[PDB]
Amino acid sequence: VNSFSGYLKLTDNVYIKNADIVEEAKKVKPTVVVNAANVYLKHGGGVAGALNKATNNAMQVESDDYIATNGPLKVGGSCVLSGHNLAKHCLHVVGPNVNKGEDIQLLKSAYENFNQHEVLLAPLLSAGIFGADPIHSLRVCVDTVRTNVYLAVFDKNLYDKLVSSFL
Ligand SMILES: Cc1c[nH]c2ncnc(NCC(C)(C)O)c12
Ligand SMILES: [Cl-]
Repeated sequence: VNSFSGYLKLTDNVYIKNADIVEEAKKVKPTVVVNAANVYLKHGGGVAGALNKATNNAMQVESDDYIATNGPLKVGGSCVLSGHNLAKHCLHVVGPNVNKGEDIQLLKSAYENFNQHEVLLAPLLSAGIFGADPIHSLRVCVDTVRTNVYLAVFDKNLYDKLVSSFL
């Protein structure tokens, strides 16, 4: 039993909710919140820009030190950093950004990072400003993640289509 509330159940392990991941994070304080990161950990917009704003830019400061030490992530890769005031940890996961021409096949690799954590709060990878079809992202999530994932979908209109079309 966990404190995630109001979710619709999709499969043995995936739950979905029309919700602002920022507001969900502050309420639940999950062990892991997933960020929709880029390889440079430049949290400018989309989910990343909003999460970073909620940390008063502490996420960006920590991220800049991470990159200065380690260099960029791989598309499909991840790193674990602090969750600041939002969660214990933030798993920064880089899905492909279609508006950069990145290969969509890497979306499965991106979701595989979730399997290293028993429970996560997350957005749909490569959705929003990364330019992938969220219906496809949800399908890859369900077919790749085996740990318990609670998906927050910000757009209510998008949320209803994912459910009604869900196979
Ligand atoms: C931008 C944002 C802020 N808080 C969020 N919580 C969940 N999903 C999000 N992004 C979804 C999409 C499809 C617009 O990228 C967000
Ligand atoms: Cl977005």
